[PDB]
Amino acid sequence: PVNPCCYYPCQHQGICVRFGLDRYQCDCTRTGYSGPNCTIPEIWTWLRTTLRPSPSFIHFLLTHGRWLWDFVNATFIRDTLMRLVLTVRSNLIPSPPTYNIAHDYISWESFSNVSYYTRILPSVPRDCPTPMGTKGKKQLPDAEFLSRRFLLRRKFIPDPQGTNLMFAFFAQHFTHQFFKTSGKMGPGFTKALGHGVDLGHIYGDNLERQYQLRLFKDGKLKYQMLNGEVYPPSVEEAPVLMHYPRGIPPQSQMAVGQEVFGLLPGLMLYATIWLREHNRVCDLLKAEHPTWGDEQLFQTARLILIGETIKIVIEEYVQQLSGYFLQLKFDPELLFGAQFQYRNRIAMEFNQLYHWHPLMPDSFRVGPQDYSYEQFLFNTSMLVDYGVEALVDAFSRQPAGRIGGGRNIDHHILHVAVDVIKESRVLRLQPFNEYRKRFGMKPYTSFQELTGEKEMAAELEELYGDIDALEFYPGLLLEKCHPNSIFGESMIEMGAPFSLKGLLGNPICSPEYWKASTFGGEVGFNLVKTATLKKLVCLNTKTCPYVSFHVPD
Amino acid sequence: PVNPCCYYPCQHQGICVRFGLDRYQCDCTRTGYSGPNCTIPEIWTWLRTTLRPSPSFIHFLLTHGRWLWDFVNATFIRDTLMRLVLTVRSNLIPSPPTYNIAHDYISWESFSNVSYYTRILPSVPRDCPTPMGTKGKKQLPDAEFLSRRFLLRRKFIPDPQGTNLMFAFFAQHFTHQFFKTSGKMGPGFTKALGHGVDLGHIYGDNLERQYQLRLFKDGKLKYQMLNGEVYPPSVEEAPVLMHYPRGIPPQSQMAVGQEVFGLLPGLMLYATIWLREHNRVCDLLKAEHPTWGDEQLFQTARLILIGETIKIVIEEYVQQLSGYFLQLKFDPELLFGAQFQYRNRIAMEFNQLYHWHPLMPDSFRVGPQDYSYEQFLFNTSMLVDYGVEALVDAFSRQPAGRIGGGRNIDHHILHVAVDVIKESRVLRLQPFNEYRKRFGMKPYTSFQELTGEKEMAAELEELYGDIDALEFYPGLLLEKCHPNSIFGESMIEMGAPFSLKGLLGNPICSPEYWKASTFGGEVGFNLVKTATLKKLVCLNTKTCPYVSFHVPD
Ligand SMILES: *[C@@H]1O[C@H](CO)[C@@H](O[C@@H]2O[C@H](CO)[C@@H](O[C@@H]3O[C@H](CO[C@@H]4O[C@H](CO)[C@@H](O)[C@H](O[C@H]5O[C@H](CO)[C@@H](O)[C@H](O)[C@@H]5O)[C@@H]4O)[C@@H](O)[C@H](O)[C@@H]3O)[C@H](O)[C@H]2NC(C)=O)[C@H](O)[C@H]1NC(C)=O
Ligand SMILES: *[C@@H]1O[C@H](CO)[C@@H](O[C@@H]2O[C@H](CO)[C@@H](O[C@@H]3O[C@H](CO[C@@H]4O[C@H](CO)[C@@H](O)[C@H](O[C@H]5O[C@H](CO)[C@@H](O)[C@H](O)[C@@H]5O)[C@@H]4O)[C@@H](O)[C@H](O)[C@@H]3O)[C@H](O)[C@H]2NC(C)=O)[C@H](O)[C@H]1NC(C)=O
Ligand code: COH
Ligand code: COH
Ligand SMILES: *[C@@H]1O[C@H](CO)[C@@H](O[C@@H]2O[C@H](CO)[C@@H](O)[C@H](O)[C@H]2NC(C)=O)[C@H](O)[C@H]1NC(C)=O
Ligand SMILES: *[C@@H]1O[C@H](CO)[C@@H](O[C@@H]2O[C@H](CO)[C@@H](O)[C@H](O)[C@H]2NC(C)=O)[C@H](O)[C@H]1NC(C)=O
Ligand SMILES: *[C@@H]1O[C@H](CO)[C@@H](O[C@H]2O[C@H](CO)[C@@H](O)[C@H](O)[C@H]2NC(C)=O)[C@H](O)[C@H]1NC(C)=O
Ligand SMILES: *[C@@H]1O[C@H](CO)[C@@H](O[C@H]2O[C@H](CO)[C@@H](O)[C@H](O)[C@H]2NC(C)=O)[C@H](O)[C@H]1NC(C)=O
Ligand SMILES: CCCCC/C=C\C/C=C\CCCCCCCC(=O)O
Ligand SMILES: CCCCC/C=C\C/C=C\CCCCCCCC(=O)O
Ligand SMILES: CCCCCCCCO[C@@H]1O[C@H](CO)[C@@H](O)[C@H](O)[C@H]1O
Ligand SMILES: CCCCCCCCO[C@@H]1O[C@H](CO)[C@@H](O)[C@H](O)[C@H]1O
Ligand SMILES: CCCCCCCCO[C@@H]1O[C@H](CO)[C@@H](O)[C@H](O)[C@H]1O
Ligand SMILES: CCCCCCCCO[C@@H]1O[C@H](CO)[C@@H](O)[C@H](O)[C@H]1O
Ligand SMILES: OC[C@H]1O[C@@H](O)[C@H](O)[C@@H](O)[C@@H]1O
Ligand SMILES: OC[C@H]1O[C@@H](O)[C@H](O)[C@@H](O)[C@@H]1O
Repeated sequence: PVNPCCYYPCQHQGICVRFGLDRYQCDCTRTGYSGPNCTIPEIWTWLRTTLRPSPSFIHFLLTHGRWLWDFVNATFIRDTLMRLVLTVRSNLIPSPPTYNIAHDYISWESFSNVSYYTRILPSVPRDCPTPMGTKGKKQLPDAEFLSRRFLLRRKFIPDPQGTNLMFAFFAQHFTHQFFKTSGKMGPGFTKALGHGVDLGHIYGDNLERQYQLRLFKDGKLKYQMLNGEVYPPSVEEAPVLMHYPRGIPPQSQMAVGQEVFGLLPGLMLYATIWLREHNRVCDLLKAEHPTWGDEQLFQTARLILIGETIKIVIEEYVQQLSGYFLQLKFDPELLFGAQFQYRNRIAMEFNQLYHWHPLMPDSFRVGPQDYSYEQFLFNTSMLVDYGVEALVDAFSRQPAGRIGGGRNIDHHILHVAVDVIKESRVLRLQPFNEYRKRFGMKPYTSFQELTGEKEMAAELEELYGDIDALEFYPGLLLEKCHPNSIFGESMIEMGAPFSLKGLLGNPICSPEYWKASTFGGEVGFNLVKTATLKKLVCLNTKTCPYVSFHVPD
Repeated sequence: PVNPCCYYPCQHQGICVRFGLDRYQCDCTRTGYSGPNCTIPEIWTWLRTTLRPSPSFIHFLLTHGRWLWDFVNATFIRDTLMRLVLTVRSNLIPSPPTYNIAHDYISWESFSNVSYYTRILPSVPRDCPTPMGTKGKKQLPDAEFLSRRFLLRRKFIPDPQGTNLMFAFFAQHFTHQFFKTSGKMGPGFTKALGHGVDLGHIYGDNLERQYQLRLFKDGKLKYQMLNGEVYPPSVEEAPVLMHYPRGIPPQSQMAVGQEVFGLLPGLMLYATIWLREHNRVCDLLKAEHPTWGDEQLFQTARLILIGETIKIVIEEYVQQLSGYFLQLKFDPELLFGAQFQYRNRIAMEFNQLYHWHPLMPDSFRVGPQDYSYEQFLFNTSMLVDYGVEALVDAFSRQPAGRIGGGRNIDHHILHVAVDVIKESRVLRLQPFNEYRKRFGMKPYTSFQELTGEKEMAAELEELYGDIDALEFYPGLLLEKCHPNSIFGESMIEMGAPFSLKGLLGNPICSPEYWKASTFGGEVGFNLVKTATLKKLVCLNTKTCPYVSFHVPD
């Protein structure tokens, strides 16, 4: 007897539950609807859903009124929107968290075992007809094929939005503090507990590793002068795990906090920048608090980075991405009047979704030189040869690639893409259209509609046989982008919620923590309140190069 | 130069912070006050603090209007108060949590290292003149002396409030799921992570131990028929740690979830009762969901106990304790309109405070027999010899001891008391009066005032030299009780906040979780909504004995 929940009869976030041998029931509790499948709108929901404009429309206003916006920007109407932006977006992420790779239901285990990534939608029942549930073919497209055929870059397509490489890496770096899938435990698990912006990719993810990195003096971190400039320490001083290739594990084999940060200069660059910051903070703190110990100078300075980070990530990172005229803003107080849980738990869908590998170029331009992946990957001196000033200047100038539209992932890393598709299936993530709903959108009625064109569209149907069958990662990357956008609708509408629920759900953002005493002094609080990419750099370098999340000119 | 924060210059929860070599500053942020030490009430605080009646007064109304209360009880005015009761009481507990045994400031470490118990007030600076800070003698009273002289029971003083032993144990049992100080790590640390009502004293506190206890079939737990009645399994089947004395580790050496539950029949009794429940729940669930696996039948049934527990603990446990005419009530929805964090973290002060050892009798009456501690402690067959029905009936009839008033802890366990006093000092908990403030009360101006009498009072002063110097545990137990109360003012006013913040801050209490689907079915939800002590027993026994949290007649 077919598992009814295989059809996903419940609507609007109604919980599907098997009763007896062949029946089911939806728990439409607090879903705003009632009825067998949560299909009958309560008096207000009805009002709500009739007056609610399309997401497509909002993205429009947000990206057009270049006069009305400068006005809105200069007035309170700004925080109003920001506050609105937040609350509404974050309301879509269950918290306390729901299910994981092991439980398609609420459980104490799911709640407390920080190891499991968490999922938004349950998984595709292990007993459903098709791999996606009801519709599709008894076999999903060969992921190796799908990759090359639709995600493989032909000619490099740059981000119309002007994004650069200085951004591309910051992105990669930044995301690796919460995305750390444990190979040992397998997909659906993570080493990066904490699940947020704890910078456990600087201070490592365990107390020891931290201690191995901590110079237990002046709250500072270990480091080593090369060329007269500051850099991270090598394992010989910072005796901690890494993944540098078997070759020269002594010198140039720097310790950082994120195991894999030796594998690319980009990551290491930032690693250096932050470390040089932390210690910089300590120098400031210690002058304000001579009577202070080490443990303090450390923890306090930490929080000052968990702040600075959350600030730049919002008023600069997401700003660029958005393409909004509305000037996003980070002010924890905007939620002090709302019902918000200051707690996060990274999800698998969020993980998948953030696989923006196509941002990567073809080669890497550094002034006149032009390193190829071979010269770049695992290189180990570019950083010290060239220098932060110079390297940053070089990334802040080379365009990054459009993330959506399809076919723009360089071939070298195209393997990642395939794995995600393979992993997803292991994870048993519901179909693209299913996630469209859960994130307040309408399911696409055809590939022709999904993709703005007709070619891929037609061929994809030939493959999945039914648009519903379509999968998560592929749909996201193969969806048509908003005009001149770095990517399409589904990315923003599924990303921002995960993205903000996580940014603001950081304890330091709570009323309890958001005090100038938590950053010991007013000086600390300001560093947080006035952080900038331009300052995260030029305040830790000899000279001030060009740095931004977008190309100049 | 004396560490200024040694005087506790900041008021109303203002954070004290050292600046330079000899100065300090208070962070009166969101404290309702402003000024050098948070001593100048904002316009409303002033209104608030002038119109706010004394706690002594409230306890009065709550304990007198036996007509107006039956009326309030029969109307909505009930939930209004309940909601009021909650929110206000819970607002006094910082969340996300603040400090721990290692940090007297906010830190990422403090936030995430679930191992550290957390503290409400920072600790007494390791560089202050007196052990308590400013006032007192360079040496605290000899804890062994203090014990015998003021906490040692002379003549057994029963709880005027009518409390019985059926309650005394439930209490002990129940509290040991969140109070588990790790001897290895020392004071200020805990094995019981989760920090709440997760029943990790039934299902143990680690996945393995759980699995060793789990009968991986029908979601049920292992057990063994003795006399035809159900009991927990012995290590031989449930190969898990315990602490039964080196003697007969095979039979009668039952596994439970809480290492130390073999050490007293009382604890084991309850252990049996709950287990017999869980499996009982499973039987109900499995009939409603034949198509269900084991992992589910398990987790679901669990939550149904995390519910039932939180229900009884509130509408019966705290009810008895309170002595209120207001009929306390458990309905998670009452907070769905408030700003509440569904997260808890047990504190050291809460731990200390809950050391209600004087509830314990002199001997233990069981029908005509009358076991003494020697026959009772570590006994190992009383339970199976006598039986749940009978044993419960026997506890529900023997009075428990008044908790406050001083001098009423039986001699056998009087050692615990001394340790707490010794531990506290290791912990460096601020003075009694200091905690009085933090919990919205006025500091006592004399021992004569603390204690309703004159004898102890006079002698205690001779000891501490200054009422301020007075300590936490002693003050709590030596404070005069409200007339006919089981204990005094400070206990309720410091306990309820910790107690409720914890009860309601349970994830299952959130809007997200509080659905009938989380307890799979309506049947589950009702078991939670209608749990009773009388039912936790008589629905898992052959006959229905006398059971209540208070003596009959
Ligand atoms: C978060 O959640 C993950 C799980 O999803 C946790 O990691 C996993 O943890 C489990 C259990 O700790 C582990 O178990 C695997 O299952 C094997 C099966 O074990 C056998 O079958 C039962 C189960 O107990 C027993 O009856 C068997 O008999 C044994 O009984 C004796 C009693 O002392 C044993 O001493 C003797 O060995 C005997 O055989 C037997 O145990 C288990 O044996 C095997 O070790 C295996 O590991 C998973 O492998 C863990 N790993 C993962 C990623 O799944 C993780 O710990 C959780 N995080 C936290 C912090 O809680
Ligand atoms: C919650 O918080 C508690 C701490 O409050 C955690 O438990 C404690 O964890 C610490 C660190 O893991 C542990 O450390 C103790 O300190 C000893 C000092 O170590 C030496 O001094 C420094 C510190 O790293 C090093 O420079 C020394 O040199 C070493 O460097 C080599 C590098 O590989 C080493 O291999 C070699 O040994 C060399 O000596 C040296 O390490 C430490 O050595 C000792 O082991 C000791 O344990 C505490 O003891 C832990 N226990 C407690 C209760 O305090 C707990 O883990 C946290 N919980 C979680 C989950 O995070
Ligand atoms: C938007 C962020 C971002 C960027 C710019 C990026 C850029 C690059 C890059 C360019 C120099 C290379 C060679 C790689 C190479 C890899 N990446 Co990423 N990755 C990124 C986010 C991720 C994530 C997320 C994972 C999955 C594992 C995890 O961390 O949980 C990942 C995994 C991988 C893996 C392991 C297998 C797999 O999961 O498919 C390889 C190899 N990569 N990555
Ligand atoms: C109100 C609950 C309660 C009760 C009724 C109770 C009843 C009894 C009892 C009567 C039969 C005996 C013989 C003991 C004996 C002990 N108890 Co308690 N204890 C209780 C709550 C605690 C707590 C809390 C601790 C501290 C350790 C922990 O669990 O964190 C404790 C600790 C102890 C210790 C270890 C040393 C110490 O911390 O002082 C002994 C021995 N006991 N206890
Ligand atoms: C790693 O990067 C360095 C640059 O820091 C590479 O060396 C440069 O190579 C180019 C041509 O490939 C020369 O024209 C530059 O003069 C070199 N820089 C210097 C002074 O060394 C190096 O080849 C890279 N190694 C790898 C792994 O390919
Ligand atoms: C443990 O408890 C049992 C009761 O279950 C004790 O045995 C009883 O002892 C009394 C007198 O002490 C006798 O009058 C009862 O008849 C006994 N019950 C039976 C039938 O065994 C036993 O003595 C206790 N053991 C310890 C540790 O003292
Ligand atoms: C609720 O969801 C079910 C599940 O798809 C809907 O479908 C069932 O009933 C339909 C009405 O005739 C049939 O077309 C389907 O065969 C049948 N399928 C299943 C899985 O039971 C049901 O109609 C929905 N009800 C509402 C209110 O739309
Ligand atoms: C704020 O707290 C300090 C700390 O006790 C108060 O005391 C300081 O100033 C007093 C005023 O003369 C002196 O009596 C104390 O010697 C001095 N002690 C310290 C620790 O500095 C201070 O007066 C308080 N201010 C207010 C507004 O009451
Ligand atoms: C969990 C830590 C933070 C993780 C997220 C960080 C960056 C996320 C990347 C992209 C987010 C969505 C992109 C579009 C933003 C739209 C903003 C809005 O319209 O609201
Ligand atoms: C953390 C899990 C729950 C821990 C607490 C359980 C029981 C606590 C014991 C006593 C609490 C305070 C006693 C007085 C109650 C007054 C109620 C009120 O006036 O508000
Ligand atoms: C026009 C923008 C007004 C201020 C922000 C309103 C909320 C924006 O945020 C998001 O907008 C999406 C539409 O694109 C909706 O689908 C989301 O539910 C909503 O949270
Ligand atoms: C500010 C102008 C646009 C506002 C309308 C955004 C659409 C409302 O957003 C909806 O809010 C519900 C909250 O009850 C969520 O449960 C829904 O999933 C979400 O789509
Ligand atoms: C008279 C009771 C009215 C309904 C409950 C009001 C809040 C009760 O709760 C508590 O009462 C104490 C007084 O004893 C106060 O000190 C606490 O701050 C308050 O939270
Ligand atoms: C319902 C009748 C009694 C209500 C008055 C209770 C006294 C108010 O309670 C106060 O509330 C503050 C919230 O801003 C807390 O910070 C204080 O610590 C607390 O004592
Ligand atoms: O994208 C769909 C369209 O929705 C409409 O509401 C807007 O006016 C258009 O600007 C937008 O392109
Ligand atoms: O306890 C102090 C006293 O406070 C007064 O407000 C009440 O009317 C008394 O009943 C109470 O005993």
